[PDB]
Amino acid sequence: GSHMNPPPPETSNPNKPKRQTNQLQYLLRVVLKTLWKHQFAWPFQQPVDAVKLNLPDYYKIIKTPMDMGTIKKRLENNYYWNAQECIQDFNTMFTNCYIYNKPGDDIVLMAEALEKLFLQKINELPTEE
Ligand SMILES: CC(=O)NCC(=O)NCC#CBr
Repeated sequence: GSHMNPPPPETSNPNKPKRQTNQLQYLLRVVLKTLWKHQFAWPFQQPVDAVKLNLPDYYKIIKTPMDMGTIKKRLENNYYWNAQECIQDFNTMFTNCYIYNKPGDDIVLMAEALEKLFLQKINELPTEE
């Protein structure tokens, strides 16, 4: 895409050690699946195109971009070693939304709804087996 957007986060790297754990399986089959199909998922399903949105300061402010499309691909590609790396990606995504936007903005209300659902799902994350 545009040279004015940054390259998206890595989803593949043969040098990075990888594992499938029951927790990671849960994060794909339950957590991502639940959030991905939510009414409010669409702003989070791909990286922010700051050019298309006319937000030239977006990647001045957000230095750690993350989106659910990247998380989906990481999970599908078995990119992670553990669940905490994936949880951290979700946390980063929500925090970037809250940093860039204002309390009560539509996208923040959407993020808050998804984050509540995320927290409920993580409360049920199984012990690593
Ligand atoms: C995904 C994310 O961080 N959201 C940012 C975003 O698109 N804001 C639009 C405006 C205004 Br105040």
